Order: sequence, then C-alpha cells, then structure tokens
Amino acid sequence: MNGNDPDIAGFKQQLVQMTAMRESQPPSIEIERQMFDAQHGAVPPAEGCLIEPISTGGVRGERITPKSADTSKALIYFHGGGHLFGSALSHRHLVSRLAAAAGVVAYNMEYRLAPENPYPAGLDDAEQAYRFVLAQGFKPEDIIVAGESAGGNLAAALLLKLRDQDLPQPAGAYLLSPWLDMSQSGASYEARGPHDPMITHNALTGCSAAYRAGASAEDPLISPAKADLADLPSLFIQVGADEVLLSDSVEFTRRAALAGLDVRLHVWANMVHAWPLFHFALPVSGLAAIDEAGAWISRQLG
Amino acid sequence: MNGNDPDIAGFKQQLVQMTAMRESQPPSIEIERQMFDAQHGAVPPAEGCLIEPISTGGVRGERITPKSADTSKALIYFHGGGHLFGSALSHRHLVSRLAAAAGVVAYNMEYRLAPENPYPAGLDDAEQAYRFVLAQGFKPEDIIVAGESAGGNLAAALLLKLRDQDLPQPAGAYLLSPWLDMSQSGASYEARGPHDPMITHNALTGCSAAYRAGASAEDPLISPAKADLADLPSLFIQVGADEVLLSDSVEFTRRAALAGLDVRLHVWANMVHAWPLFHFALPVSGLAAIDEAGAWISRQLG
Amino acid sequence: MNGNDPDIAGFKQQLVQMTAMRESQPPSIEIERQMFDAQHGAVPPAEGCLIEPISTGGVRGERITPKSADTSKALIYFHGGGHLFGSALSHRHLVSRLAAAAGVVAYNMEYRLAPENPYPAGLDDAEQAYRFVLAQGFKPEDIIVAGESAGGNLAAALLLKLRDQDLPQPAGAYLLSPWLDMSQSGASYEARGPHDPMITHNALTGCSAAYRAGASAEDPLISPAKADLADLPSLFIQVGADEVLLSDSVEFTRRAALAGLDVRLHVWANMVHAWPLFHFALPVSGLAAIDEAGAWISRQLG
Amino acid sequence: MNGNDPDIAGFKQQLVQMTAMRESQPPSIEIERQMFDAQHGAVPPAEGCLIEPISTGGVRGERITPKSADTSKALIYFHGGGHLFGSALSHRHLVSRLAAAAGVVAYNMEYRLAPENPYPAGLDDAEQAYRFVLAQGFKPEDIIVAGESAGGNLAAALLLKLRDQDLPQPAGAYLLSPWLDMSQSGASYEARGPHDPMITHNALTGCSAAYRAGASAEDPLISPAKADLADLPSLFIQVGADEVLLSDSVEFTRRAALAGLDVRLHVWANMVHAWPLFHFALPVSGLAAIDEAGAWISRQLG
Repeated sequence: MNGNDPDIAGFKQQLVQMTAMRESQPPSIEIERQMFDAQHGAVPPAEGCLIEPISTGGVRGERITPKSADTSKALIYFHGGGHLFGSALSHRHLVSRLAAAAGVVAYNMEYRLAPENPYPAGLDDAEQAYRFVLAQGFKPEDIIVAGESAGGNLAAALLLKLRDQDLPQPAGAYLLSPWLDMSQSGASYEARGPHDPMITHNALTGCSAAYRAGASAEDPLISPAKADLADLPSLFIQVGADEVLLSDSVEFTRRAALAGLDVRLHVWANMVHAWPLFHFALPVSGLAAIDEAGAWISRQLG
Repeated sequence: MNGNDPDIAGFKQQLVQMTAMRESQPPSIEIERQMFDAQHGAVPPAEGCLIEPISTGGVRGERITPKSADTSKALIYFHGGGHLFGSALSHRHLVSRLAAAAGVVAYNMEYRLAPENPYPAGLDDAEQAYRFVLAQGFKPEDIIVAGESAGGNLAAALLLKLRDQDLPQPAGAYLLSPWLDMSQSGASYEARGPHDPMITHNALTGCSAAYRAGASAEDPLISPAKADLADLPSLFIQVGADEVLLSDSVEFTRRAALAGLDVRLHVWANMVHAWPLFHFALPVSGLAAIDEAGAWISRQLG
Repeated sequence: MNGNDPDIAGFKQQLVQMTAMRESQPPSIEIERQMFDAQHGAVPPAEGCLIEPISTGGVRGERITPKSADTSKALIYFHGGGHLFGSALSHRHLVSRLAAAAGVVAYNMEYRLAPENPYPAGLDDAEQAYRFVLAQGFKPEDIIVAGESAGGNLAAALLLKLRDQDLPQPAGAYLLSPWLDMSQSGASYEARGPHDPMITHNALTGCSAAYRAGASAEDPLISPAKADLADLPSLFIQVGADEVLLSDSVEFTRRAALAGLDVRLHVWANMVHAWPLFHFALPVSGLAAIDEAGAWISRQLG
Repeated sequence: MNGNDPDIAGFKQQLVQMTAMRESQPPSIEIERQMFDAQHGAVPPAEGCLIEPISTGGVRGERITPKSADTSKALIYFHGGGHLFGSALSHRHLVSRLAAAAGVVAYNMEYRLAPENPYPAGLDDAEQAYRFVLAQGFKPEDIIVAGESAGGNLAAALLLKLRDQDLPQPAGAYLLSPWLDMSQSGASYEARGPHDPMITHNALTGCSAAYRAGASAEDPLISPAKADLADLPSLFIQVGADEVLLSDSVEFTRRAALAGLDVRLHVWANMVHAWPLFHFALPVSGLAAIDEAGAWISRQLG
C-alpha cells in the first residue's frame, strides 16, 4: 500500500530459506521441472485471453490472444529456467499478463532444454519459433521478442542470430533479468550477491556448464553481453537492483547504447530476479512491472 | 479484438433466453438471491487485494484493500439487484476490480432488501454505511460514493440525504446504469426496450412496488431523477445505449447540469445493463469500462 | 493551481462588462469580424505544426500538420462565431492545439457567413469541405468532424446532410458548446442564464434570424437537436455548466443515446461558453479541455 | 510525423557547420554568454506559467509556477553550459515546459560560472539554491533535483554534498545528458564521437580545465561518475545515443544500480546532446522527451 511493496520483505525471507535448502541439497532436474510446472501452471492466466496450443514441424507453444488485443501485433516470449526447466505452461500466467497489458497477441514458445539438448538446440528452436511467427503473416516490425533470465539469453541471442543470417530484426526486444554472460562476470556478483536471495554464482555456474556442454562461454551467441550489438533493434530491459545478474543488464545496455541503439533500462530498487514472474507473491511490484513492460511493448508496436 | 467486442452478440442472446424464461416463470426471491450469490460469488476477485468482513452497529460489508492502493482514499459501493437481491459477496468481483483500477480502498457495503425491508430501510443502511466510513477517519473529499442500478439508486439518494442533513458531500459519485426513476418513465423504455435483453419495464414495475411498499414513486428520495440536484458533488455516469434505464441516466445528467454540477456521462454503444458487472462474460467492454470508471475515481480523489 | 482555475473568476467579470457594452451598443458585423480576427489571429499556434493554406474550387482553409501527428488521420474543424464571424485565421490557435493534442492532421475550414450568405450557404460549404478531405485520400473512418457553437451547428448538420444523401459517416464528431437549436429553447436559458456571462438569449435570437433569413428554425438541418439522430457516428460533446446553450448539448446527447449511439457528454462546472477557445485567458480549464478533446479524437481514430 | 523526427537530420547538419566554425575560431566567453542568452531567451516559455525572479542571500533565479501545477511540489533545475555559460533566462523555455508537463513548481536557479568562479563556487550556489527551496517550506520528498550537461554535473554533485553533510536526499534526480566525468573518459568519445555533431572531446577538455582551475578530475564532487552512490535517491537519466557524453550516463547508471538505487536510463536513438533543450528545432523528439521527463518527475513527487 501507499507506494511500498508489503510483500517483498516476506518473499525475500522465503527465498533465503529456499536457496539455503537448494544449496545444501542439489535436486533432480526432471523433478524440479515438474514442481516448477506444478506451481506456475496453477497460477491463473490473465483474464479474457484465448489460448491455442501450437504443434507443427517441431515448433511448439501457445498463441495467447487477449480479446482486446490487436491481432496483427505479436510478442514472442521465451520462458527462463536456466535452460534447465520452465515451459509455455509455467510462464503462461506471466506471458498472458504481458500480452493483455500490451494489447498484442503472445507467442508463448517452447524450446529444447539442457542437459538433454545443450547449445545450440534451444537457439535453433528460438529461430524456428521466430520463422513460424513471420510465417503467420506478422511482419518483423509487428514483433517484439522477449524472455526472462535464460529466455532473455535466447531472445538476445536470436537477435544476434538474425544479424549473422543477414535477416531483418523484429521491432524490439523486451529483456527481464536477462542472463547474458554465461561466464558469470560483473561487479554485481560481489556487490549485489549479499542482496540477491534467489540467484547464486554457484547456480549459474552449473546452469552454464550444462547448457554449453564444453562450448565456450566467450561465444557471443552463448554470452550476448560479449557481442557487438551494431544494428540490433530497440531494447527495453527490466532488472532488479538486488540481483547478481544486474551487471549483465547494465553491460548489455552499455553495448546497445554504444552501438547507437534506442535502449531503455529500468533497475527497480529492492527487486529480486525476474520479480514479474513472481507477481502471484509480489502483486504490487510484479503487476506494476508487467504494466511498465506492457506499455513499452504497446508503444513499440505502433 | 481490434476495437470490437467478440462476446456481446453471444451474451445478448443468452440474456434473451434468460429473460424469456424468467418472464414465463417468475421465480422465488429467496431462490434468486442464492443463485445470484452462487454465480457471482464464484467470479475470482481482482488479483492482489485484501478483503476484511465488516459487521458492527448494523453496518455490514467488506473492506477491500488493493495492495497498491492509497489507504487514505475510499470508494463506497452499493451493489444493485433491484433492491431485491445482490450482496457484498456477489459484487466483490466488480468492486475489487474497480478498487484495484482506481488505486483506492473499497467499502463494499450491504443494505437491507425488499420485500422484507421496504423503503427507507436500505437508505438508512446506506447513510449508516457512509457514517461508518467517515468514522474510519476518511474525510468527505476522500470518498467517492457509487453503485449500479438499485445501488445507483441508493448512492444518488444518499447524496440527497446528506444535503437534507446539511452535511458535506463526498468528492463525487460514480453511477453505473443507475435506476433513478422508480415510476419507469422515459423515452428509453420504448426507444431502447427492443434492444434491452436484460431489463424489462414489467420487472422494474415489480421491483418498484416491492421497494416502495405503498410509498410514492414521485418522492425524490425514492426517485432521484425527480430531485433538484443543487450542491451535489461531481458525477460520473456510465450507462449502456441498449438499456430501458438509459433515460434515467440522461435525466439525472440534465438535472446535474442544470444545477451547475460537473457531470460526465458516457453512453456506451451496444452495451447492456450494468455490463461491467458482467466482465466475466464481457472482458472487452466490461474491463474497459471498469478501467474508465477506475480512472475517474482515481482522478477524482487525486 | 492545485485543481482550481485561478483565472475563471476574473475572466467571468471581464465577460460581464463586455456583454453589458455589446448589449447597450450592437456593433458592425464587418467591424466585429476584424476585431475577432485581430484578437484571435494574434494568439500563437500550437508549437511544432506546419500550416498550409487551401484554396481550390471555392473550398478554403488550412491544413494543420503537427509534426508528431499521424498524417493518415484527419480532424475537420469548423470555427464558430454565430454564423456571423470567425475564420480559419481566428481559430488556428485552438484547432492547432486540438490537432497536436490528438496527434492528427487538422483541416481548419472556412465557410460562407450570414448576413451575406444565409442558410444553406455555410452547410453546402461544410459538405464540400468534407468531400475535399475524402478526396485527399482520407477514408470516412479516418475523420472526426468538429466545431464549437455555430461550427458545432455545422458539424452536427453535416452529419444529418450525409445521412440524407445516403453517404458514409465520419468516425465521430467532437462538439464544443454546440448551438443545435436555433429557436433558443431549453431549461438552461432560464436556469443557466444568470450564470452565463457571455451568451444571451437576445444574441442567439439575432444570430439565428440572420442565418435563417426566414428559413424555419424547426428544420432539423438548421436545428440538429430537432433531428432524429439514427445512424450518426460516435459523439463527444464538451459544454460548460454556466451556459444558456447547455440544454442543446444535453438534448442532442439524449437523442444520440436514444438512437443507440456511443455518446460522451462532459459538462464542466464553472465553465463559460467555448472556454477552450479562450485558453489564452483560461490556461488551466482551457488547455485541460483541449487535452480531454485531443485524447477522445485520438482514441476515436484508432 | 508518423513516428519519425523530420527535423533531426537538418538540425544535425546545422550543428556540424556550427561546430566546424567554433573549432576553427574559438570565440569569447563573454560573447558566447550573450549570444546564448539571446537565442534561448527568445524562445517562448511554456504557455500558462507565472514567473517570479529571485535575488536574495546570493541565491538567484526564477520561480516558475504552471497555473495547473501543485504548488507544494518543486523541481530544482540547474542549466548546463559547460560551467561557462547559460542562465535562468536561457533555460526558462525548457524548465517551464518541464514544469508544465510535470504539474509542479520549478526553481530555475543560477549559479556562478567559470573561469571567473571555478569549482567549488557553482556547487556552493547549488547547495544554497537547495537550502533556499527547503526554506520555502518544501520538504525533501517534495523536491526533484535536475539539470542538463554541466547542470547535471551540479545536480548529481549536490546529492553527494547532501550525503556528506548527512542530510535528507530529495525525492529523486532527473539528469539530461549529464557531464559526470570531467576527465573525458569513456568508450563513447570514440564510439559516438563521429555521430556527435555538437559536443567534442576538445571542447569538454577546455571546459573542464576552466572549471577545475587545477582541481583534480578524479575528485568525485567534480566527477560524480567517480563516486560511490550509496544512499542517493531515485534517478531518471535521459541521454542521446549520438553523444560523446553517453558513457558518463551509462557509468552513473551502473554505479547507481550497484549501490542498489532505483534507476531509469533512456538512451534515445539518433538524439544529439540535451536534445530537449533544442525542442524549438526538434519539436518531435524534444517535446516527447520533455513529456517523458515531466511524467517521471510527476510520478516521483506523486
């Protein structure tokens, strides 16, 4: 109430205890996928949306249509989950909310996960997801690509992939707490680490090794904050101040700016990693951030 | 989608058949209260709100606090229901959404119903409800008073009661499809009646008899569209174009204007009676109207 | 400051003295046209607009392009002035502001005036102005027509003219203090007359006789508040509470609503006739009203 | 029009030739102050504002009151001008527009300039200015502190001075193209320098020498992008992508984030240095940025 988030303090402590448990006892991947799906799949979608599954040519996900939306405009969202877990199902509750806020159709897309499918399996999928969307008759200018953490990793990598293949860029990209350096470098590990109850250096190290499967962390397609960002589209990045991954957002911003790009960065005080995904626990900062992102997505698509 | 309401056509047909059933077979009061509670009580409240019951000094209802709201500002809402049915429980889903959109606390207040408690029992309750809120340490200029149909009836009569008792007015009133003439007069019965699938002349005639219990329809406290509106506060009125009650809204507007009041009237094309209460069936027009109303209530207490 | 208009009280007194002078001494028409042009033409246009004169086939006015505008969207504005005075030049300062607020191109159009050119000279011009605009490649759905007082008279008449000629309607019409009953009827003459410092029954009587030149006041094309408004487009009407012409706005609203139309009416407390035209004296209520109108024009054109 | 800035291309060319002239022929300080005052003093202030001079206890400037503003909320703005030139008079046109957009009172404050008054004369003034405003009975959380380039330098140093003197911070700071590193370091000198038509490395080097008068560039109070930003308030920074000073904005952002601050950074594609100060040449991007900044300042003091 009244401009403060009454839930963040409580949610942070829940995260502290939760992290202490996962640090002491590193659980099954297949097990954490189910429990992730179970928790998140149980969160009600945005009101008033039609959801249609997609399953054609190994391209898989869901079209989310807010009934108020402009159906000529598309958000392509890739869930996060360290490239280990997450799905369309789990992120439906967030992507639907972002769609309804932006007044656009969302493509809530799946992609192959590590350890079973290391780099470049995910990224090939993301490119195929993007081709799928273009093939529905959306022009590049009618697309924002997005994702949080690992999905943020894919979203940013896709743009680099499109540049390499000399292909036109979407209208923009929305990155939420994106993970853009799979070598875990930045002032924020040390500086924000005591304030980050959710994400540890150790966790990312492990997610990174499984994803790369010996591929170098220095590869820009793996670590987008190591790329030259010349000719990428407009960017909106949301990150929390209380995040080891803070530095990746600021660095990508630096590079985007240096490449001459329109780039907006909002670092939210007191916010933990991908806090909008946690709107069910954090309705004040989480919904307000979904509205901020929604408004940029909407402005960006014209 | 795309500016259009894809559900109103279908919802109107459901209402036609519904009305045809209730016209042919006039059901029990006690039965229709339960069925009304059951359907509307099942609609999820606005996300992220805290709801506390109220039951002291014959004042009964619910405080709804949106977690983002300003706790020093208050909406007092009276459900409609022809003064025969409806409750806090039934209207929770609407009043919560209105509160969340307005960024204010809602008092979702009960009042005694006809035929058991004819006029002036409900209005005595509404005044009690108003005093109760003031007693929580809200000043008059921190209150919007509100309600749809019969609730709109009470809201608007409350203002008249406050004027009679030479009391400060709230900062405004929000009226949704208010029923302001309990004699069922107006061009709209004939002009809009073939387009109104939900509200008949005959149903209101009946609801009016039960509420009045022999009291005159001419009495301004029963029929606010028969009052002189000198010194009332700012008004926002939403009403649908496809409503027998349309003329009551336009007349109250006329009178408000003639008394020199700030008055905003939005007649929504194609909209049926209290369509925002039906946001679960009408997500496009219903949520958009809740947002409109929310924006006004916020600007009004800003 | 702080939600009150610090200029209205002063401006009202200036109007009282001004009206007392014009009542005692009815001046030259040709003289009042120059002095009207002189005062209003001296008001700076909205910042950042390109203005191009139009002079082709007796169609005359100005294209106002806000540099931020969407050039596929058009406002057609007809100045008021009792059908005796006013011009593109005089209303440029208002129409430019409305254009810039709405983000659309404005066609600020001239039309022949009484006494030299009584009805239907003006209205023939308004229709030709509208044809001119369509011929620039604007579709009907990309047009709002508008005007204040007498311009409000023309705007509303044009819509009736389009219906008669079985021609498609524009997307909407914006009417500011429109004068829609050239017989001077309504509760507001008596009820608002002591509060209206600018517009008198006598003035309108005189403007009406010159315009009609024996044509009947009962003709709907002369008095749009006497028409059946079936099949007109969406409406936004702004009027002040302190206006003898208040009743015309409320009646047109009533009729629009009764015909099933989307109609928005905002009656502003304390506001005098066409107060947005007086934004140079009334920057609080005048600019805020231009923003309200701008936002509706923008929403209406998609 | 249509999303595009039709004037930036032309304005950039004017800046190229302007810079080429001043590079070849380095003009008088006293002369450039007059020419700067003459050009900018001629730009009309925001419509509807009251401006009062201030000259007491060595504090000098202007109170700008937008007639619609909230008089309990205040923006303190320091003009830029390389700490060599600029004045209240020159920046009136921008600060008035910012105030009018934000709905707050502006303190448009002077400060002593180099070479006559080197560091710390300006900063002593800025602190004086701040105290003066507090003394008008504004609380810290009713103040945004602001300035562009050199003004941004002072604004951001003021916050550091307030921290040193263990004083309450204002509610936020708005920095436009701030000059935060007076050693002229950053990737952007090389990366953005061919795209910056307005600001050269050489000009800043000179402005830095005159301001420092032998003081070290390393001093945080001179170079805020060298400070630790612990406990500063919320930040909004606008900077253009085509600016040698881009890196200073990104670095201050980095530091703010690392100190845990709420920080919003908007890098505008194609925009030259302090482009909102050039709204008279750049109405599309300049007014849109004033509105963005205004919206933030309003939300911040809301």
